[PDB]
Parts: sequence; C-alpha cells; structure tokens
Amino acid sequence: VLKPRTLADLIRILHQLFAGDEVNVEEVQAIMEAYESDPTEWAMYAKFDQYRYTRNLVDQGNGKFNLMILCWGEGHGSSIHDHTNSHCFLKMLQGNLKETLFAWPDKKSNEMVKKSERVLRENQCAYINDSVGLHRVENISHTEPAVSLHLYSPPFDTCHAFDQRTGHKNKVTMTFHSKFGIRTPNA
Ligand SMILES: [Fe+2]
Repeated sequence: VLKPRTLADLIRILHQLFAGDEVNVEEVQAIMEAYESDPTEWAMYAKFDQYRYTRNLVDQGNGKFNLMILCWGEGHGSSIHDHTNSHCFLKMLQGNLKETLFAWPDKKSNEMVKKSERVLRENQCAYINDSVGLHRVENISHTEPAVSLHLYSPPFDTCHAFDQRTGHKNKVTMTFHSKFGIRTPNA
C-alpha cells in the first residue's frame, strides 16, 4: 500500500486517483487509512462550534471531489442522511465515531430499521454510498471531541435527512463553517 507521510501527500495522491473516469474504491480507502493522522497538519481546519458539528473545506480536487474535515463536539451527532449518489469516504483523525447504518424507508410510515452498528477506530477509513444504505454518525464521547476527514465524489451540497420514527425525509442544504482554514460568513 502507498503510505502518504503527510496530509499534503495524501491530497496529491487523491488528485491522481480521481483524475480519470474510474475510481478503485478499495484502493482509495486503503490509502486514506494508511495516512497516519497528525494534528499538526490539520489543526488549521479543526474549527469547532458549541452546539453542532462543523464542516470545514480542505480541498476541491479539481472539480472531482470535496475533501473536508468534520469537527464533532462532545456528544455531537448527525441526522440520518443519504449521499446524493456520490462516493463517500470517512476517515477518523481524532476520537471515535459510532456509525449506524439504516435501511431505506418505504412509502409507508414506520420506525426505521438498523442494519449495522460499529465504532470507527483510530485512523480507520469507512466507505458508504446510497446503495449501501443510509447512516448516522455520532461522537461516542461526552467528554472528548472527534475529528474526521471526509471525501465526497462527485461533490454535492444537498442531501436528505430522515426522521427515525417515520422514515419521512426533508431536503437539507449543507453549508461550510470554513474553507481553506478561513471562517465563512454566518457560522
Ligand atoms: Fe454521511
């Protein structure tokens, strides 16, 4: 496995692996995982908020992907969401996230069904797309933060959030807390 020694190495490699038309999912996953999280390299992007997690743009991958860092305060979690027909890679940089995988709802209304539950380990890279299922991720800790590196290809700025009680869904426009280490207007 090609082991990037720095976040910068990993980004350069990513530009090669997404330069073409095909993407070897397991090759990407292994290389993201092989990178050893180093907070000196990504602390400029780790910008937290009191009440909810934040999305922090790192690189735009020449239109081919979004690379961003997500900052999970104590107890912070996401809704149940889809990924708008893209590849989605999630690598742990600090702390631990619990991923819960959900089946897709019918037209009927009722409780949503869990298909899988796991804790992502240190430096682990997970993979999901809409054919794998829906998921929710959350910080397992109420005393420590979590930080994750996400890659979305193609990039997207809208998804759906699902009500666990009924399976009903709403369209959600995602926003960035910061881009390239610079804070965006209005949190
Ligand atoms: Fe997700």
